[PDB]
Amino acid sequence: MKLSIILGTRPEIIKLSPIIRALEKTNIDWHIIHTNQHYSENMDKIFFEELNLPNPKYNLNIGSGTHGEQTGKMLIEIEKVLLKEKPDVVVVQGDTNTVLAGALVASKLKIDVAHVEAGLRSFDRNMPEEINRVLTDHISSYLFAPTEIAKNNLLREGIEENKIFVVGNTIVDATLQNLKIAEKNENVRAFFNSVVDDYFLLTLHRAENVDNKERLKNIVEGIFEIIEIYDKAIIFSIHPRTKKRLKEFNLFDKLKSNKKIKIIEPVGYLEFLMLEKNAELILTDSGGVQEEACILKVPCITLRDNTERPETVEVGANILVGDNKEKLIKAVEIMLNKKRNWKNPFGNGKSGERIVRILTYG
Amino acid sequence: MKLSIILGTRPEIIKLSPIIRALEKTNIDWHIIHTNQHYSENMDKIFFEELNLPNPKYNLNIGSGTHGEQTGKMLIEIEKVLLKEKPDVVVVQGDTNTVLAGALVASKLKIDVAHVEAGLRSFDRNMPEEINRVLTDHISSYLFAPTEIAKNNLLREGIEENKIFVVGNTIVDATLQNLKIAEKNENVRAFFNSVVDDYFLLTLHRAENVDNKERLKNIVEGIFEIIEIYDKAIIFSIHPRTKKRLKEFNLFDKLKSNKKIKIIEPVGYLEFLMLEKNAELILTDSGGVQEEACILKVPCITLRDNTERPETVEVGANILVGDNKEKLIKAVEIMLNKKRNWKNPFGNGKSGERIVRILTYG
Ligand SMILES: CC(=O)N[C@H]1[C@@H](OP(=O)(O)OP(=O)(O)OC[C@H]2O[C@@H](n3ccc(=O)[nH]c3=O)[C@H](O)[C@@H]2O)O[C@H](CO)[C@@H](O)[C@@H]1O
Ligand SMILES: CC(=O)N[C@H]1[C@@H](OP(=O)(O)OP(=O)(O)OC[C@H]2O[C@@H](n3ccc(=O)[nH]c3=O)[C@H](O)[C@@H]2O)O[C@H](CO)[C@@H](O)[C@@H]1O
Ligand SMILES: O=c1ccn([C@@H]2O[C@H](COP(=O)(O)OP(=O)(O)O)[C@@H](O)[C@H]2O)c(=O)[nH]1
Ligand SMILES: O=c1ccn([C@@H]2O[C@H](COP(=O)(O)OP(=O)(O)O)[C@@H](O)[C@H]2O)c(=O)[nH]1
Repeated sequence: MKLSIILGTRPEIIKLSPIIRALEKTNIDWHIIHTNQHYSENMDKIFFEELNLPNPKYNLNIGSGTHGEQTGKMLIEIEKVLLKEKPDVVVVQGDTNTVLAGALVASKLKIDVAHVEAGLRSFDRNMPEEINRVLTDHISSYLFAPTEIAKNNLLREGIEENKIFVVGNTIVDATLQNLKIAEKNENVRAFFNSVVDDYFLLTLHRAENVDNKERLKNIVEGIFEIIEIYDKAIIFSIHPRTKKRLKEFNLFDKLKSNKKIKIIEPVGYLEFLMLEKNAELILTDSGGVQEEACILKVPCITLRDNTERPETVEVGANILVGDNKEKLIKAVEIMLNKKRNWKNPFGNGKSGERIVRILTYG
Repeated sequence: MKLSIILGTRPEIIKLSPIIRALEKTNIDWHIIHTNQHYSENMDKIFFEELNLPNPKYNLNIGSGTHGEQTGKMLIEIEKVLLKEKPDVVVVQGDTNTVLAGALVASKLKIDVAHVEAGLRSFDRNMPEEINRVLTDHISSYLFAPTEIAKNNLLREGIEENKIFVVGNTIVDATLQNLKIAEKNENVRAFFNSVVDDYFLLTLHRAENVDNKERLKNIVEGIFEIIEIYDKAIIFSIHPRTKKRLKEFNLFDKLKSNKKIKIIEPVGYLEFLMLEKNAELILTDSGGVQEEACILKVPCITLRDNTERPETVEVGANILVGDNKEKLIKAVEIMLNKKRNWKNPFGNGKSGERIVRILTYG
């Protein structure tokens, strides 16, 4: 009858864009509820613009806070909307606090929850993302798993097979809908040329990496060392959480002092795809960037002790180095010489359309 | 270092009482956070009094509301307390919204959660209690399962065996600590004699039974019919949710008009144990009452389509009849002739002490 998409953050907007593209080709009555978990223009507005997405019908203006504060406000405010609008399906993507809050509200209202990117596991169930995803999976009526590994994760937790659909990851659709747009846009090319030929691309924002000063210090030390050993320039797109933490721990001024590191504010998706595509290698703790690196055939080094997309490591596209600078140094050598051929485990880029078809039929 | 018990409702207070008794015999620094989900004196204060429990250190005064509103306020307010007090273990009992909120706050703060009465499943994961219990189990560090069935439920959902302890149900301790107290107290005996020799005892409050008018009507019809067929008096302890719904659906005046039904306001635990012990049979949709009926060797008829304590049906103590008056009529005949011998699957009444020992050692 009626579908509500609930989203809050940069990666959700990007990964829901192919679902929105598919919904636009149907007669389905649907709208977006934005929690405004993310609110800075370069974390939010820019994606609605570049991805040609409609304005949310509801903006809850929750923003930042501690987990209980933020999630609690979300339960209160999302419920007010769902009690009024009464959709019969709620769609949430991924593993943010917005996802959990949307699913929890819907489940108690007896509204079917469709979870896009279901079944991913790092088995670091101490991570807030792992908590969010596990809990959401257990109250979902449709579990859209990106891979057979994810499906098997769900089966091992006793979830009924008829709820699970292996549809690929919508990030393939997004990277495939937008890379050629980025490549053929003169403004995007001009941005790229203003910022950049040999470089490593870095993003870092996991709570467990940037909220912990000695882990953050270790990673910064590691980056300084990569630069000296390999004589490589680094382009660092800096998440606002990470900027705040770097300043809190007095590490920010040391990065800006390093003339081989170019620090840039968060950029739009088209701009970022260009930075990824052209990087000699990608260093990250982002979930989506691990996937994009794999899709774009650019070697990835993941600054985490584990990942919830192990298929990237399994196919040879990615290597985990955590906090450890020696592991990081060795990984750079390995990946610098790595042939950029590997399988893509995440599907053929029509996941959004498949998800909408499944929800249409039920 | 420090333990926080978080509770909100009548059944939690009763089932946590043996844990409190055990904690009092130790040097552990512990206190109670009360969400005040329940607040009426006969749902709350009376249990703190009769069970000789200390005043909560914190009262959050959340009270009633819809699920998102109530749970959301709980996340906000519980987090404020836990950020200040910083316990290293949080104990929650059962499956109420208070349990889920406490566990969710603690999990994101990286505080170990101990779940008392873990692993129970009705597999009606559309029930709010089933949602609460499943989600809580998946973020718990200690899972205190009452039976091997419950342990197996947890294992089937992929939970690590080293987190699971089959300790029995603390309701055995409570029924065993308090029945002899009730029996030897003159005021309790006087209450019993004022209210009551042959009767059936009824309680009914599941959301799915009392919020749904035609289900509630069906059950009331069923009770009227039992009375006529078996010529039996009914004592009905009426939960405040149920009173509100009966009046909303214009069924309350019909019950009060039935001279074979004695409607009583909710009573204290000592008083209720006496009513249970002396009933010819018990009719209920309560979780705790199903257990107590089994423990007290009084036949039980459960007005639900399923139960999360199937061991009571398995040992012959209980039968499910749902909404169906014909099933109810047949069940009364069966249970009226049932020999009051069966196994007790819920342990030997020292679960509270075992739980505290486990938390002490880790
Ligand atoms: C618990 C949770 O849901 N975490 C998600 C959140 O992390 P993220 O780190 O963004 O978590 P928050 O939404 O809590 O924001 C953290 C901090 O970043 C700053 N801030 C955030 C948003 C903004 O528009 N402007 C701003 O300045 C604030 O200082 C804020 O306190 O989004 C990430 C995407 O980028 C996801 O990978 C994370 O899974
Ligand atoms: C979702 C949830 O956590 N449900 C639990 C809650 O149900 P319960 O039915 O009590 O659920 P609520 O706490 O939401 O209260 C429901 C209604 O009962 C009335 N009311 C409630 C409490 C009170 O002290 N006074 C009062 O009058 C109010 O009208 C209120 O709106 O407690 C029961 C114990 O009895 C448990 O079996 C349920 O699992
Ligand atoms: O300056 C940037 C950095 C990242 N991204 C995109 O952000 C997404 C990933 O989001 P994020 O790293 O914030 O979160 P995570 O995937 O770890 O949840 C990917 O699709 C990136 O292409 C972007 O558009 N601009
Ligand atoms: O008038 C009453 C009715 C019940 N109880 C006790 O309430 C507990 C069960 O709580 P409830 O039925 O409200 O909730 P549930 O067990 O279904 O969560 C049992 O221990 C009962 O003995 C009580 O003390 N007085």
